[PDB]
Amino acid sequence: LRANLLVLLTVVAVVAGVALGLGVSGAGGALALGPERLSAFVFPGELLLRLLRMIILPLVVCSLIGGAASLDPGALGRLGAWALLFFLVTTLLASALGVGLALALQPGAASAASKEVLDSFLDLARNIFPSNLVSAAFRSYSTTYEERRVKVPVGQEVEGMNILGLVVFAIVFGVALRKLGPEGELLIRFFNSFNEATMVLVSWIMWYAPVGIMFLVAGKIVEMEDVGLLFARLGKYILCCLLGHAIHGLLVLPLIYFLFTRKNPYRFLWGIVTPLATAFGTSSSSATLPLMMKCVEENNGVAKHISRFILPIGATVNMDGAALFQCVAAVFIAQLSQQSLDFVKIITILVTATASSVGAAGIPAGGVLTLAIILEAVNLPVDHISLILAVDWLVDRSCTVLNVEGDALGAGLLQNYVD
Ligand SMILES: NC(=O)CC[C@H](N)C(=O)O
Ligand code: NA
Ligand code: NA
Ligand code: NA
Repeated sequence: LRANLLVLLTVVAVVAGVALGLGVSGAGGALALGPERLSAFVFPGELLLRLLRMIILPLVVCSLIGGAASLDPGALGRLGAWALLFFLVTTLLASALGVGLALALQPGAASAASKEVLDSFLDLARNIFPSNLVSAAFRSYSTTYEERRVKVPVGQEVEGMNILGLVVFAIVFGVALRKLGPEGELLIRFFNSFNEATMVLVSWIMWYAPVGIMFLVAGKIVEMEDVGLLFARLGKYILCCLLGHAIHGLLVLPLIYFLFTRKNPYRFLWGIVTPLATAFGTSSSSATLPLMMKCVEENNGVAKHISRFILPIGATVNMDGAALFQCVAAVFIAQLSQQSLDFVKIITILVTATASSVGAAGIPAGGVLTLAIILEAVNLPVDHISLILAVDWLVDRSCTVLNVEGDALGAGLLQNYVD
């Protein structure tokens, strides 16, 4: 089977990427290569990110317009409501698991060591309703601060695709096409044909993923040297985050899939091995979304309309890894500052992490910007975030795997709901 060969190549790519990275790091390291050779060494991994990011805009817009126009607005609303409930519950479970493991293992035992909450949510609302569709294709609204000793929040569009705004518009535009009737049928055919043509490009970029993944993980563990020192002071915090992702991604999420759909959940996860490893390599849910939608449609039996609707929405809203990581970091920082957390402080940590996970941009290093929001809500020192940045390169990659895995299993869950 061609799917099995792709999975075998992807598995070898991750193994070879780790082996190549340690070998390069061990033998000469980044210093021996130098900037002239380091840029070329990681370039094949960068090429995969560029190819994946180039097709996000045509895939997200056309799939959601076609997906929303292929269902009755009442049926689409029910499917969306069920998807949001699954996203909220799983994010809550990830948040609860992260706090529970952090309280149990206590990573902050040996204490050997931004944007406001309102402005963050106002930026989310501004990004949900973009002021320009063309600008939203490569820019997002962000809020900065100016001294006028009172901080005045001034806003302007920064580089970075506004996927959430494009997701919202495409769904609304798709509903408008459905309500148009016969006159909007031509546009439904156009976006479906455009979506199908883009999927042909995905199948070609799909075969380059093992080559890109190998050089993407090899370059990361080469440029991030002194790993042993990192695993010596934050080894327990990394364990809490990675074990929480493993427990939620291999025990909790598969069990939820098994309970509703009485099918093997790890057979579903085997079909999406390539996007999961791509998510690990790229550390972005947006770039691996093209491959996830490719595997979910063909490798698994998920319907075309379900996959093309739930996955683009989940790639921006459903982030189980971000919520678990933020909850562990919030408790870890609290333990470092010797702050005791009672039931009320735990509850607001769960709620704030769930809300902040929805606002996370789904981009590399994009989950630590919302970590400060949780800290101020629960009143913990923010200076300890610098520790999180040291190991974020590894934790974020684990988050991305969990961020997209819930989206795929959610598509499988909602597949049986329609059936
Ligand atoms: N830590 C996080 O989950 C941030 C988002 C993550 N990089 C993703 O794209 O899924
Ligand atoms: Na979730
Ligand atoms: Na996601
Ligand atoms: Na998000």
